[PDB]
Amino acid sequence: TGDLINTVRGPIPVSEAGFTLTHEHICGSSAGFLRAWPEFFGSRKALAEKAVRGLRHARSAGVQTIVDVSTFDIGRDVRLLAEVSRAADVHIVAATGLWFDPPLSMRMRSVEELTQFFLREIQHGIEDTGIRAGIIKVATTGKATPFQELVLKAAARASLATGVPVTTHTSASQRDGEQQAAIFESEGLSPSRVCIGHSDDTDDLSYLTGLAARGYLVGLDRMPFSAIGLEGNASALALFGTRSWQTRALLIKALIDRGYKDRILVSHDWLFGFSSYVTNIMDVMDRINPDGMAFVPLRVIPFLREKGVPPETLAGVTVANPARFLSPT
Amino acid sequence: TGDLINTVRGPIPVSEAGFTLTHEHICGSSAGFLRAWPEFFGSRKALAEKAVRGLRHARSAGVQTIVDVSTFDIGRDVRLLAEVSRAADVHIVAATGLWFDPPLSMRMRSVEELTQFFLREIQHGIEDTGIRAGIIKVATTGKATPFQELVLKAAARASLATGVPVTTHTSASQRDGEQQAAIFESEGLSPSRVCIGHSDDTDDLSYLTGLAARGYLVGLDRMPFSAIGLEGNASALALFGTRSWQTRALLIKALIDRGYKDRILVSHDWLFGFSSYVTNIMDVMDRINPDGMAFVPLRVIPFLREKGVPPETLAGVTVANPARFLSPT
Ligand SMILES: [Co+2]
Ligand SMILES: [Co+2]
Ligand SMILES: [Co+2]
Ligand SMILES: [Co+2]
Repeated sequence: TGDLINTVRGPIPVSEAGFTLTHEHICGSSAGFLRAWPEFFGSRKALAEKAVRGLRHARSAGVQTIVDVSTFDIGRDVRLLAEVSRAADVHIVAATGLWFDPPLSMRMRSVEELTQFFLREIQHGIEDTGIRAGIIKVATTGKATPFQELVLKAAARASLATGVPVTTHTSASQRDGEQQAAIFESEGLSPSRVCIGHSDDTDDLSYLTGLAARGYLVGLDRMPFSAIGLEGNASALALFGTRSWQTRALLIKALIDRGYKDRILVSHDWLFGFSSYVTNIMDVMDRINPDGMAFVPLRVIPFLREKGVPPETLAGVTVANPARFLSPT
Repeated sequence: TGDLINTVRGPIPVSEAGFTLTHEHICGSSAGFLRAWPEFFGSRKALAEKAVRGLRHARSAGVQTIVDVSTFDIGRDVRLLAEVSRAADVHIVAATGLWFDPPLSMRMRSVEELTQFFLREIQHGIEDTGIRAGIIKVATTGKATPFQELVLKAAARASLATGVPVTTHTSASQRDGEQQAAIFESEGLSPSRVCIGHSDDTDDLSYLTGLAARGYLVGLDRMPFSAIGLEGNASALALFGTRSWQTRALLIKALIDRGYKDRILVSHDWLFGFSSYVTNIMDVMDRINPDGMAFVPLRVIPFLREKGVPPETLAGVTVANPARFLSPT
């Protein structure tokens, strides 16, 4: 009791986070896009209603909290998050940071300037809303660009000043986590404040256990993503991969079997609208996974239980790990 | 009489546009940036007050209308435009289109989809404001990227459907106007609906008269830009160039002397905030040109008169040409 996390509806006790999905999105978009072209998603109203239905379904499956890791450049709309959070009765933690699509007004900034931006969103509020970010999202896609080095350093500095955790996008197959870890540590950030995400996009357990041994959280956060059965759809193939959800889920068991149960975070990287990729990618995704953000509790957790993972361990991963991670420290 | 142009304060008669600067900005930024980080500009209030002072000064010098060619990806804020337009009593024509910093949500779009977006902003309104664009801004920086080819085609289609003109950013030294012209003509767009901009960034009159002979408007729109005296400032050097304003202004006379007075549009490409480049570039610019958007009427027009250009010709360039260009056709 006593520790607090900021959500889009205000502060909540850490102990009320409960079953938490730590890498999710209401909408994958771009800054200003939902405002300028809402008809892309049918309408803003259609998008919100779809998100409320999806979050209610996740709620019914036992999900109490999601962390929406949409940054500024993912077109995070904190009013949308608040509306759908309220309607579905699911907590949503908003993010600051920058993903891999920053515009020039961000790309021209120094580490100091980026630190001030991230601190604004954490300490003051996002835009004019007073809604505070509870996490900092960063990204590389292979070796960090010079700008990305600054973003990661600014993320570490903002984390150190606020206790708010950092979570990352990687190209898992390129083992980005190792360089991200080196940059974060160069700023004196504790590995326990860091989740190396999209880590289930690889089966390289040497890479994954290397990180977990150093105290990093390992985000196995793309559980439902697979283009098996869709190999003729080139865009779906490129984004989803050819590994099954069971193959992804097996990595959760693999880490637990190797002593790293306390270092795992599990999620879907799901969304209810998606404008930053090919048109109608949302229809493809909805066909593959109509369960949306209930997929983890309905499919993954029972798979693991049937493979012999004890319920206390499963509770530790889905409840205790996100609580420790999100609790500002 | 009778013909109308849309401004941020609503429709105005074409004949009331008067002395018009056809390539200008209130603020050079990025989508969502002013909303998320207004302190970058001191505050939104500081930015608006600065813009009102600048536009009042341009007004006192005889400027009646500016065309703000800020697109979505330049972080156009149509409420800001309306506020400052109203306070300074200067008409402002807003833009649709895309510049050279589109986010992924735009970059993944087809020509058809981009056409619908541009048509929304022209025919329905920008965001939820009902403010309609009166011009379509596009950009290349050398040879068009595949995406830029789509943007230019979508611009032509939107122009053909609405009569609204198209205006371009070029890398003038690379003669981008020739390819832009070829793409526009491939869509059956009339050259009289097109301004090839930043054309005063080059002294290649073979290139410029080539375009003017085909019926294109030639935008000599960076009049005050020079890093002469600043050669030690690398960023200012790269963006401003080493040619004097008088050298730029001489191109207006050169085109008039070659029979092309009706094909010239003159502007500054000025702004009152600038986040898409190096920090404090606005301070450098304000030192070079404290006259801001009054520079053309105070310095350029008298220079031309003293070089023998008749007042009727100068009136034709600054009043009749923008009227014909902006009048939907
Ligand atoms: Co990602
Ligand atoms: Co994501
Ligand atoms: Co330009
Ligand atoms: Co411009």
